[PDB]
Amino acid sequence: LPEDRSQHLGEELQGYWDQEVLRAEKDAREPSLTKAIIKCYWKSYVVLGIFTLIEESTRVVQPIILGKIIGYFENYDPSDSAALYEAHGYAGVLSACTLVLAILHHLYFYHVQCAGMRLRVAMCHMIYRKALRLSNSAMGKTTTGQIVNLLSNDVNKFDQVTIFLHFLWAGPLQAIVVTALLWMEIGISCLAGMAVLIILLPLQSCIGKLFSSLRSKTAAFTDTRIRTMNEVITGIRIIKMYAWEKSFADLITNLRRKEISKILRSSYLRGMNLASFFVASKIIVFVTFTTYVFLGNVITASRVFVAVSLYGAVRLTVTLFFPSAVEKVSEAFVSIRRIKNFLLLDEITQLMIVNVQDFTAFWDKASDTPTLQSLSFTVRPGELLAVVGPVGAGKSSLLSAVLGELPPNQGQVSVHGRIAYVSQQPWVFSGTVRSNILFGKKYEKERYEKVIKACALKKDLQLLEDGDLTMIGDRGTTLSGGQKARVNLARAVYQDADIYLLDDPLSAVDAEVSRHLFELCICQALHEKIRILVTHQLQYLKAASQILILKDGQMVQKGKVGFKAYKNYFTAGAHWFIIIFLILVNLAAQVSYILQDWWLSYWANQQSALTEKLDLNWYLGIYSGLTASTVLFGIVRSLLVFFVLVSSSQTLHNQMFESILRAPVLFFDRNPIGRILNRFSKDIGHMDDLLPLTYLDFIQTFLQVIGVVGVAVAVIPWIAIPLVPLGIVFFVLRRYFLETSRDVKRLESTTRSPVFSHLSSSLQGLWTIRAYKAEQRFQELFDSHQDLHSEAWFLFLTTSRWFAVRLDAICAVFVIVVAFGSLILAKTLDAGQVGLALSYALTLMGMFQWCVRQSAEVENMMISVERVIEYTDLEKEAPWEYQKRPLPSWPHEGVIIFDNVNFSYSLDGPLVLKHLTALIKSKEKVGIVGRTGAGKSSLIAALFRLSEPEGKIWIDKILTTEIGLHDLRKKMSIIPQEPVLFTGTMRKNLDPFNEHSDEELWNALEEVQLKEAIEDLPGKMDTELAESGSNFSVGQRQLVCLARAILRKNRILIIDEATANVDPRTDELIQKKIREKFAHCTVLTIAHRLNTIIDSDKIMVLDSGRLKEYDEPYVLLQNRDSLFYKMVQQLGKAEAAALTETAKQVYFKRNYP
Repeated sequence: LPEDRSQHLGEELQGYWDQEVLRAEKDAREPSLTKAIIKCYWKSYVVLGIFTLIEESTRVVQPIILGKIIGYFENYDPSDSAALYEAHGYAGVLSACTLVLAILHHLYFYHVQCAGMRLRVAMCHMIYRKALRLSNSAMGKTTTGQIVNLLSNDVNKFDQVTIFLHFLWAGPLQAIVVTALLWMEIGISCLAGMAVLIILLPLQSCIGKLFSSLRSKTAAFTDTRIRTMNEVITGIRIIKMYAWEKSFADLITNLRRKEISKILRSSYLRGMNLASFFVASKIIVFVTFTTYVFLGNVITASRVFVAVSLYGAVRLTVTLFFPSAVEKVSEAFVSIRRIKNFLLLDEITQLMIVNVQDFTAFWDKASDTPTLQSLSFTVRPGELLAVVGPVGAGKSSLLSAVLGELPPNQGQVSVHGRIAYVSQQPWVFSGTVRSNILFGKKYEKERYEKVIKACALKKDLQLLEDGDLTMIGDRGTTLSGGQKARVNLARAVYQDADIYLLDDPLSAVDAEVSRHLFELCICQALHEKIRILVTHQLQYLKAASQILILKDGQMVQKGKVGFKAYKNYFTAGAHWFIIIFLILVNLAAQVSYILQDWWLSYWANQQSALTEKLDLNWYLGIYSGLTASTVLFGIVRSLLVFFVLVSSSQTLHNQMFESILRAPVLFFDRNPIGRILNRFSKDIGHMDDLLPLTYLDFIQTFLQVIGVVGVAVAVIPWIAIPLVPLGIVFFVLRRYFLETSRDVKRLESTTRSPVFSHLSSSLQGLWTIRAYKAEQRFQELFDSHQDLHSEAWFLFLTTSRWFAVRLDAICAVFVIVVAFGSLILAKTLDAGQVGLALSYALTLMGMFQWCVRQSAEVENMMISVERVIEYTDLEKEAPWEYQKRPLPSWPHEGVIIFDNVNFSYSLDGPLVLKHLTALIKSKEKVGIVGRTGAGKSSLIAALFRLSEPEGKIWIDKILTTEIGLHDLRKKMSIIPQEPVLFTGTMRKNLDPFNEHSDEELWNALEEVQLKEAIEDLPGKMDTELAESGSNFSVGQRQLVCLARAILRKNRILIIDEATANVDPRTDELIQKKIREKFAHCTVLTIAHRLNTIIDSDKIMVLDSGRLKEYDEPYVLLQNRDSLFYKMVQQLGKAEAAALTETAKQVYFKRNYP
């Protein structure tokens, strides 16, 4: 609608803000953004205030009308037909009050949401209007992320605050009025219930502090676990090969033990919070009527149940809404105060020939020296002025000065003509690349085509699939530098400006293209224009008409889930005895809750049957028992639900973690790291923190809903007949709304993000959009994004409002049926039972809506539980230990036989190794050779059985398929291509089983010469490492890998060649260490750098997944037809000469031996 469009709706508030700023200047005081908001929207907040006044009046009138209805029974007389009509009258008014609430909520729900959205949309538009105008100083104080959080976080307070604001007055006032009326019903006793009721607000706030502290404390463990988990998932392939999987299992379980320990305490503490809301009503009424009866008053159905109903009105608003209003309105003023600051940062103050007069400028007046100094120059159309000099000499600052970004400290600049600007860092924004080029000038294909050829983009329009109608991201990330660079030139040309300011734009493209762009675009096409070019191409400099040389700024020259998921989530937590006990505690909580109120109804009726008097020791004693049992089972329920469901989130995490460890490497390939870790972070996070509270709050409310209906059916059993249609209506209605609502809910969630991405993109482009005088066109584009989301949000509002109004309608009908159903059956039932029925029915509205709401949220979050469940079901690698276990001394010799070995990463995948059949003799040194990308390392995956091979692999005649995976994996030793240091201690990275002597560790660390860094580390070997060990170089990590291999003494060594990540001066040193140490080992090495293997005893060549050659390297090189000879020959003549020399020497010596 025209009144809610972003442009119009914000523009008025910008008007009010300017007027407040003008007033504040005249008043010589600071401007207040709150006063600007209030003056703009007070006409809306006043009508919202009236609705709260009316709503709270009817919510207080309802109890007093209920008193009149019950009064019909306390003096019942079947002859008084007049009294029957009068009782029907109040039942009529009670009915109206319930529908008036249903209508007021129906109107109030709409206007409050609109009142909030209007303020949000208006503020966003002002925030953007300001962002386009910030002086370059202010970009130094703020950051794009800090500004974007104004839209993402801080403005999103306001459309919450508009809900609660009027409770800051309606809450206090309603407490007074409800206290005043309770003084009518009860007298002084009302102060007892109110004393408790106010004491709840300090207690609930205090609990909030303990929870916040515990919540803050636990976060450290969570982050510790997730980081450990992330390095686990990332490292899993290497973790598996070292068989360190036991270590991380111990580590994570320790971290998870501690974290759930904190989560249990925090969750119990929060269970006391929800328990309070449950029992609060029952204690308030206990203390009130206990004091009332000690003061000598008799209990009678009218006064008791009118009072009970009045506490229901004030209790919820004083304990729930008003504390929420003080919190959220406080967050409003924090946010408003923050936005007031942003709106008040320094603003740029902009006012054919170009002329410059002798000028000095500071990017910061806090600088001791200028950034441009004494500069004066002039240029006019038909010239090219170059700007030349060192990096940081001021070259780009000159262009900013002609553009007007840098204001003068002295001297002045003046120009006439349209400016064009091209930044050395290109910028491109969400749109078609044609749009990025047209920039919103009128399209002319006939000349645009000339630009597209003139800017040589036509070639790249062949690579763009949709050509120039391919969309480009808001940060250009899908384009390459040379493309987005060429895109900026294409934009600049089409704007067909008069003054071209070019910040070294062509260096992004090759010289031939650059000079093609220079010659056609810069020299010929701009020639009718002013041209100012920073460039380092001296061929262009000499083609320039004149040159300015800069130094130090001075002139040098002017030259849904199924039930099974639910069953699992509870059953996983505890034995079914506790869960059955959980059900009973739940029911016992609710039944004792209702029975407390039934006891007042029973106590009333017994009193009515009556000097003689009732024995308080019986009635008031049992009453105290029913309150106590309500309190006990309310607390126990709360704690016990959190126990079972948090206990379950422990068990499901551990089943999932063991699954992931046991999951084959295929799993970590097919699912990227972040998607796995998302389970352990978001989904486990929901299961621990959010989901158990939501279950507890649902079950708490739901049983009261069933409680309200059950009491009404218990007292007036024919109400069962009116209910069964109403339940079918409810059930059908719920399903239909949940089917259609979920789609519009997502739509609102997606249309929001374009608002923030536009602000982000425009801030990055801030000079170019403002250089092109495009500020207001970008405001139009933001309004387009802004009031696109407004359409989606309105459809969500009306969809939700359509459900809510008729959810209240069936709730209103319920009160009608009880109200008149009581009177139609009046002869059969007695005052206390009507009060019990009606005082409960009056509470159904609100709790019923929240019940349905929380129902949806439970079903929603159960999606995350379902996602962990599947990760408990992942297929597993074969057992870590088979029934057979190898001899304790095996492997004796490390004779490895490949026989028909056939391997694939997946059974459904290609066979990357086939018929692979080779003997590796004990202590034999064998190199593995294969073309890059041949899958050469697939041999490693087969030997460590990361996927089960077909055929037979034997080690000392033990069939590696027929032994436990940890037995096989531990006893070989592997040096990986990329090193990994885990953020344990240095000792952990070397010896996580903690079984090696420290003397061995120091020997290893000496043998790799890394000990110096470990002596530099303060804790010695107990030193903590950095994140990923980043304190060590990538080379030093590879030194550790040697250390690990040195420590893990085994007959069999494998190397994956990438030791050139050590600097050559130490790469070669560890390469020698490998030679010197592992002479005791059978050694395999797979390499690209054939020089590294070349001294092997044999080389295996696998260019295509077959063992094409397996022979002495010299004999291979003597075979001039060998692939290895051809490969070294493909390295080159001197390479082969060097390689053949090495092979000849070692072959001769071994033959001369």
